[PDB]
Amino acid sequence: DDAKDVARKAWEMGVSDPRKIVFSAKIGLALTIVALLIFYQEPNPDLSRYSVWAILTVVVVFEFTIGATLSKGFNRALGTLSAGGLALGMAELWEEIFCTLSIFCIGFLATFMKLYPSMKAYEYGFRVFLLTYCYILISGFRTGQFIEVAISRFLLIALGAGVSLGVNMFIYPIWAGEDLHNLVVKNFMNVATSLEGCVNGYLRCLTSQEESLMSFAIWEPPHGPYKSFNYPWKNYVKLSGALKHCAFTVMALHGCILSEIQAPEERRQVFRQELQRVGVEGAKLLRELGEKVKKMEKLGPVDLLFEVHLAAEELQHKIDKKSYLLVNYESASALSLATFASLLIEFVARLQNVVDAFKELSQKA
Amino acid sequence: DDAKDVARKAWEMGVSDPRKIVFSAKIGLALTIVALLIFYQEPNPDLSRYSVWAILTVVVVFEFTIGATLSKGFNRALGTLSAGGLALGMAELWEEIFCTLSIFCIGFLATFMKLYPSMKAYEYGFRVFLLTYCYILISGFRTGQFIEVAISRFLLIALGAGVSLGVNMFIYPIWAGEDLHNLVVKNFMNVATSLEGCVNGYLRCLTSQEESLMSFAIWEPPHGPYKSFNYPWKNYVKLSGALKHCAFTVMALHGCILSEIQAPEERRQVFRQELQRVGVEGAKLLRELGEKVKKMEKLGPVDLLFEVHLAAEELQHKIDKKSYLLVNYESASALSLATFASLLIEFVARLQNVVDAFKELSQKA
Ligand SMILES: CCCCCCCCCCCC(=O)OC[C@H](COP(=O)([O-])O)OC(=O)CCCCCCCCCCC
Ligand SMILES: CCCCCCCCCCCC(=O)OC[C@H](COP(=O)([O-])O)OC(=O)CCCCCCCCCCC
Repeated sequence: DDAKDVARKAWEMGVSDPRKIVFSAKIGLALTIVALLIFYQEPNPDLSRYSVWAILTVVVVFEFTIGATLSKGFNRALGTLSAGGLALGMAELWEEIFCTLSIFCIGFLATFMKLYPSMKAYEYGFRVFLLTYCYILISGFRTGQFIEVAISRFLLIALGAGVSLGVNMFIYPIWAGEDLHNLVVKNFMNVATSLEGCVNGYLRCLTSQEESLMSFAIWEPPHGPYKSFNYPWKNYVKLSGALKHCAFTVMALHGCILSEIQAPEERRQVFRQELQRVGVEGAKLLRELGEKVKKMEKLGPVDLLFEVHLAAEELQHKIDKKSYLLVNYESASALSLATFASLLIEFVARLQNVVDAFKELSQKA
Repeated sequence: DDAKDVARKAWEMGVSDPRKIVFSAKIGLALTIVALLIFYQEPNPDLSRYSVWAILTVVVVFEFTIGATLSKGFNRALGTLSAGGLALGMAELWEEIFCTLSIFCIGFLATFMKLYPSMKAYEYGFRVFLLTYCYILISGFRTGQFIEVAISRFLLIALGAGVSLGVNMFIYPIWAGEDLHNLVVKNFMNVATSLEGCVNGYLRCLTSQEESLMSFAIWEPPHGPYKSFNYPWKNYVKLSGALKHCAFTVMALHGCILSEIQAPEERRQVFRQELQRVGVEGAKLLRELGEKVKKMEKLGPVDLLFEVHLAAEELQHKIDKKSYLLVNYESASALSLATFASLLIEFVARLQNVVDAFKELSQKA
């Protein structure tokens, strides 16, 4: 019952988003290739009980997006070497006291530098730095059994990363650039539906996830339609804030939807028809820009503000001749409708920055 | 230069927040005790090159808050056993094909169940389940060298967790309940400062982080002032949303601060004095509730709405006799001030739910 229903919902999510099955199958295939290689090409126990670092490196350095693998791994690459670099300094350097004090001070400094301000996301390298240094110190005591146990833990962790890179980079690439288009376009549609729902309701009564993907996207090679290196992936994040202004405005509109001083609807149903036209014509420019961005038409947004500007102006010179319903429990309701409509003209006025911010991007791209 | 300045800023942050130094020192002490114990009580190499699981368990199962350690570890506890539980089923169970198909299907199902909906936070147990099963399968091939290499990797990982629990639970406990008070009180003050800044500006011209802590807090024992088990840690999160309503309102106020249709200030400086009194008297009830929550006075919020209600009503019957500035480029500005003031009365009206939601909590506590 519950299991079947959950599986069904997951199935619709998977067919809607086919990346889930592909990514899971890719991880499965990488684990199978590593296990098969170990169990076939090494039946001779030169080393067959200390290779659990290959499975671990495969399961840890493999992520959803290609930019993630390349850029996040490079953080781990310098992170492992930095701890190793100081390790050689403190391996050659009466012995046990120095060992303990070093292993305590280095951990202290690493932890303090990892709990600092806005890097609470650049943190895997510091865990790497702690673990590498602790690993070297818990085992390097001998200098006779050093290399034999040390390189048997580096070669196998390197030839798990090689495969986890090749398989991920040459089977269904999940390029971070495309997901940026998917996020920047879905925003337009969902905001448009939000405005439509906002305006429909008074008459009905009887950049964290967008700039992180930019950091990933600066490392992925020019795929197909992204022509040259250093593609201007700086204006996709600047268009998002331009829309986020209007997102705040429509959020205020919804806060007006669910207010506690709502108007006496019989009174509101006098100025009741022009709002719908303003909303309908405002949704159109917002859907058309999304359509322009999705296929990336290099023809330009030529003067789309016309209909919405005319609608806004006609709304402006309609609130004014019929201003008898807005001014003089009872008094508070009157100004509410004025606050109600005064936001929408602000939406149209703010809609202009979006057009400029997309015209500059369509030229810079 | 840069290093000294960064260190200084970190020093002020640390003296302001002494938990950073304490937590880092505690991790350092745990690493030192583990390393000292290994290097002193085991100079005899029964096993001294395979205990790197003690250092790892210490560095991974140790977190900031006590509730984190106990509850997150329990997720790991059943996570490791669940994979181990099926492992015995698929160890007794012609051999290699079954091995590969099992290690692929189990990984597939675990990954799919980990990339599901709103658990993107309950995910460490699934990594644990993958790693345990892969570990067992990459090594259990022998059944003669099984136990010797297996228990030498369980005893040491258990007696790193024992110390990482004891040290964290009996040296400067960082109880999750107290941080809930700190977050629920800081909110009142910062929102009050936000309102004060909002109202000061038109005349100046010439629950993700609160409900997660609740889940942690349900596992920590009754410390001191929290009397009995099953303390009502359900109303601290319900008061936060009651304040979040007004947070949305003041966010709309700030959106009005930075609008593009701002009023011609010479015109606004006519109805200019009562807003300041309304804001000042509204900040007071908002600071006093924070003071009531901070020390948790069991005396009750007895009729604090009086001053703010009177201020709101006097504002109401002031917009109305002077309504000549609000109605009839020029027309749009007029209704702006009406939207301006119509929000504030909504703030006072919404302020009532907060008092009820805190009166019920002060009785239930
Ligand atoms: C060159 C490019 C490398 C690209 C990526 C290579 C590694 C990627 C790191 C991903 C996670 C990882 O491998 O862990 C580092 C391990 C210890 O971690 P764990 O296995 O305990 O989780 O620590 C170790 O593997 C031990 C190795 C320490 C010896 C390595 C340095 C030897 C001297 C190098 C100087 C050039
Ligand atoms: C009992 C309460 C325990 C409380 C916590 C104990 C462990 C806490 C887990 C924290 C992380 C951890 O230990 O990793 C699990 C390891 C493999 O992980 P890693 O060392 O590769 O990172 O996997 C292993 O350690 C291998 C152990 C597998 C044998 C354990 C099960 C044996 C049969 C148990 C049945 C009762």
